[PDB]
Amino acid sequence: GSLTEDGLSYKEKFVVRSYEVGSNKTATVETIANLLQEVGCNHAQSVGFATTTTMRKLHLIWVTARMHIEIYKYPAWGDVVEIETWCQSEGRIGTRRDWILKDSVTGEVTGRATSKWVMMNQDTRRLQKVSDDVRDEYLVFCPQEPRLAFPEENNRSLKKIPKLEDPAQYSMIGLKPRRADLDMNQHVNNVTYIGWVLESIPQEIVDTHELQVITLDYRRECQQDDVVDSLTTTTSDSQFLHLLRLSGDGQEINRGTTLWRKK
Amino acid sequence: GSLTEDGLSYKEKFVVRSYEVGSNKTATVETIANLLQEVGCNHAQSVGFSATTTTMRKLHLIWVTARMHIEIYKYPAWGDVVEIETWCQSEGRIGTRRDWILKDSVTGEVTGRATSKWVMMNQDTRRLQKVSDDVRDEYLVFCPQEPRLAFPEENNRSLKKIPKLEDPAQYSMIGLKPRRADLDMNQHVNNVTYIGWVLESIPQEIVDTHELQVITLDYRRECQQDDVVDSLTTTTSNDSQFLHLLRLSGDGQEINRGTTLWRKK
Ligand SMILES: O=C(O)c1ccc(O)c(Cl)c1
Ligand SMILES: O=C(O)c1ccc(O)c(Cl)c1
Repeated sequence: GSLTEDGLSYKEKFVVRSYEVGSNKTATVETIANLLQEVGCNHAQSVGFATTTTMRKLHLIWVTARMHIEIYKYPAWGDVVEIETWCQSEGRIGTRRDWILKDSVTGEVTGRATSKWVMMNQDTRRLQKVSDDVRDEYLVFCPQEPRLAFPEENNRSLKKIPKLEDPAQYSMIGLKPRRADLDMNQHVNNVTYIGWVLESIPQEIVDTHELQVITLDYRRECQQDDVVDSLTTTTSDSQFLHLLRLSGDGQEINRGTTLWRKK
Repeated sequence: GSLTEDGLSYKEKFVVRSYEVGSNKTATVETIANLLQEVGCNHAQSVGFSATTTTMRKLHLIWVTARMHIEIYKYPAWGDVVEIETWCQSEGRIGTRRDWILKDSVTGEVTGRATSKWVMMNQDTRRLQKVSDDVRDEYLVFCPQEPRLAFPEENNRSLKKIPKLEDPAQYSMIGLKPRRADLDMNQHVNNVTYIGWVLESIPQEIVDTHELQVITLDYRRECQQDDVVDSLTTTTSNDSQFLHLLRLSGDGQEINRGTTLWRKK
């Protein structure tokens, strides 16, 4: 992959692997989400990083608060997918990363994504909010005019997600992270939560529908010693409301929505 | 990737990804095992397959892994390019063998090697059967004629007999369940998932002070989506060696047995 001519975005091509595809011989949403993280990490490396010099000094990190993915066409096993990604300042509230997924052969948009990231202290886990010093540092790597993957005035990526009420229609209890679910820093990586949400979707919807939209809120991180319950209720195309909480006390870790289209 | 000049082996290069590396900033053994199956599947596609021969598809027969043996001298770091060469070999009526050689693309040095035993089984009845002549003639044209072993040595680890772990186990990991991400396109539990399940019962202190050098795994029975697995480990030893057992949480039906060798960092 490489930075585009202007140096304000990054593009990478990915050949879809045999083990990255699901039952319908196309890339899973867990595979797409890994590719979005991979192209994001590579964009950061190519511009000198995801923390800045004064972020390392204050022990500050960027953490995902929201992830929103919309897939029109999943790439098949063997196909080449092109992903373009860019960052954008969103005032002192945080930062945004956006993605555009394309078929490398036809040049057609097959998917798009957006994510909200906020600043927190690595040690106390407290939201410190963006400062002017840590704004000019990476503003030089972002387009100045707004560049939104989801431009539309009041789109799905900015919708308020409510809290699922008990009893849930569907559930998947006792979900636990394994060593393969952790990153190089030993934290549960964000893709694991997406798979945990989708575990409570009934197999009949998985077999007759394809996932088109997924919005996820990140409230709290799951530790290696924590256990997760995945809850789902139909609210309708088929639409679901999702909740991830700790098996024990019921502490919320995530909430979300999924939209599914008939095959 | 592509077939080599003689058409008897296949090579592919892989750039190591950010999410494919562990705490050590190097590719996990679960990542290496995925890359070995990826290069194996691509070798099969380049020689006219979609694993099964024309005769195997007629009889509802498939190839299934009976044993996997991996030896890693140096794990590739995040961003490095790894070259993998793979080839198949007939073993008479017993089955086939798939071997791998892993190299650093920059230095050209061998950083790992692997071997695997595969037997023929009826897809429907799950009954093992010896390789017939019509099947053996169809794939021998894609395999080297002279023996080409990834592990040539006269007393190599890939052919060692693995015993059954006795209760009580020293270490354990209870309630392991496969998720939808752990299944392949045919809805079967992915072979790599068993490797991760074995390594779940390794204590965190060995993971932090040692690196995995060798892993031999036997496949006795496949785990279903509705099955629950218990992972058991006992130390049997400068190097640390373990005996592994995977069994169904309920009745205690064996699914796998193995050994791991770990060297100090
Ligand atoms: O194989 C599939 O279609 C598949 C894979 C993963 C997962 O999250 C779901 Cl809901 C389906
Ligand atoms: O991150 C690691 O070190 C790691 C990852 C997977 C795995 O199974 C083991 Cl034992 C260790």
